[PDB]
Amino acid sequence: TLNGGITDMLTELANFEKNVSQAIHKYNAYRKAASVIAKYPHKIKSGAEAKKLPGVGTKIAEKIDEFLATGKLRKLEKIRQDDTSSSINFLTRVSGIGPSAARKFVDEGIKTLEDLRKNEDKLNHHQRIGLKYFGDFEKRIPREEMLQMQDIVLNEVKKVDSEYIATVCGSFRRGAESSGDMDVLLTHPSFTSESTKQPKLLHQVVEQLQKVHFITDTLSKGETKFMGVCQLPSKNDEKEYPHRRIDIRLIPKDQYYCGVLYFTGSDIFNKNMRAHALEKGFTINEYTIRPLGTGVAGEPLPVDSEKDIFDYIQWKYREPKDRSE
DNA sequence: CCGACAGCGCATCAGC
DNA sequence: GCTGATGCGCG
DNA sequence: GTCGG
Ligand SMILES: [Mg+2]
Ligand SMILES: [Mg+2]
Repeated sequence: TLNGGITDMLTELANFEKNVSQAIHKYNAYRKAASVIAKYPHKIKSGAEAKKLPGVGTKIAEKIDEFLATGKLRKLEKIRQDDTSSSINFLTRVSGIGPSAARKFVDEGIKTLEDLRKNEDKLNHHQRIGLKYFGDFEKRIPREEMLQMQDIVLNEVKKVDSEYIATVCGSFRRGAESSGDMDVLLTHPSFTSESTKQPKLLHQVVEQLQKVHFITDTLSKGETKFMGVCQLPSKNDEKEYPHRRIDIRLIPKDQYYCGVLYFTGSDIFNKNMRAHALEKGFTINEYTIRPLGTGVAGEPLPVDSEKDIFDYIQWKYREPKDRSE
């Protein structure tokens, strides 16, 4: 964090554009600049220096000059003073409340944590759970807790069917000392790109984790994606652990490597990599990498490892720990 | 200049 | 009921 | 907001 002040500024601007302006490309532009600067191994002395980096243009360079000179940004000072913008930004911190819902709520005079709490009947299911655990979902998860959680999930999955493979991805797989949530990539040989030889593959696993009181709430749930809440058990007389977000993704077994590449991230790494794929004439999703013809995706290319995907787009392989962008 | 910017699962809603 | 659009979320 | 062509 040699350039922590700058990257914080850019992230705050990114969030303003996403939550308030609803200008998603400006949001992505700011997050790309923040990311490229985050990994720059020198303490930035000027906007001109920063503009040399890809993703940092004239506008951001000027803001960097203002920040370096004064230690702040007037544009952000104003955004902070603005009540509507401040309220909208806050409400979007609740899982399930996006830019649209946030603005609608502020319109109806619902703009604080207290307001949400007394207008629970105006929230959908996801939003109600997000509100319920607002504080807990703010907290990071120490890797030590992530390991305990992995143990529980892997063992319980094995108890349902020894043929399941569960893999913890996200920041955890990238080696992070703390994670925002737990991401689990699930496979079973009965579910491939060719056929689904049995139903409820995800359900069975979700049910088992609920049975042992690990999964506590469900935000959303389909045939291949679960989004919910979980909690480590605590010992006698011990304060309870915070509730944690958990995502579970069931991926066709023969598409494991594209799946694990996707779920490992980071999000910015994925966007950079998929963008590069397009430049190289390929399209990548969590299932396949395909060639682009007219500009139409052709058939899935053969993939036997994460590295095969990197090879297709002519990138040297990067270990998970080097994908934290 | 200006087109493009990654890709997709689940929930909700409008329109039929 | 279904379809398509839109919101929100995941990396 | 930034970039490539
Ligand atoms: Mg995560
Ligand atoms: Mg997650």
